[PDB]
Amino acid sequence: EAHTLVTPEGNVIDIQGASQENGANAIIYPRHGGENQLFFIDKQIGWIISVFSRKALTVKENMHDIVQSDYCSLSRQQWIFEDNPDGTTIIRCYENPELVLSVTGNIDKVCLSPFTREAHQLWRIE
Amino acid sequence: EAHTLVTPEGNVIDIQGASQENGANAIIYPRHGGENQLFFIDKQIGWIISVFSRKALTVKENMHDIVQSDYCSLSRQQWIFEDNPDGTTIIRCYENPELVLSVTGNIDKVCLSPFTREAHQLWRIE
Repeated sequence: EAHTLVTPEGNVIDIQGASQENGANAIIYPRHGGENQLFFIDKQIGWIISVFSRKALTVKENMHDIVQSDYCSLSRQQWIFEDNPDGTTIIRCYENPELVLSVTGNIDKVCLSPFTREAHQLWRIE
Repeated sequence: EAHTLVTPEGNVIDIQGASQENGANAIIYPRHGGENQLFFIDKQIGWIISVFSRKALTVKENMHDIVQSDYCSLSRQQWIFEDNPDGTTIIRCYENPELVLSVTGNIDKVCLSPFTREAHQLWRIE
């Protein structure tokens, strides 16, 4: 079933432009419930797949930028989900689990950053 | 969400040995309901993924043998589902849609075969 990934402010991860193309950015955007803000999650595989494009959230080779791309079982496309008692989830890069799904300074783009329990590193998966 | 793929004789596609490894064979086996006889199907992307191993049904480069393997967005890992009025389904290889999921001579193993509407090319997805 499809999930939305929600920041503390109530905005959500969003595939920019509702693109179906490889390399499209994962951004932060106001909630509208469209399929480019919905994701399938498989904890056994570790993947996070855009419902609209069927492409996987992918860490680029620089280990910071996040895009969607065709899934090819890369460690940079696999995630470890660490649940917290308050219902949030830390989403850790399988290749380097110190690095977790985070947001940029503007809080408008998803990126990878070292875990400091910063507020926007604690995602709500609904 | 999990499906069984059933032959006319009532047997099912089965990942041999309940293996979790790349290269394990897709065989025909009597139904026992275990997870190595269950598959996720995403018609949008086209894959068929073993519930137990989370690996994708894959046509080998020889365009005949069917194994499970890590999904890599290969056309040999994508399928076209053609439904018939009788409730059966022809499962066509995206890379070469004349070739369809079929059974070997002694009803032993899954393979690809040119579509002729032979009885074992008509699957019941349950």
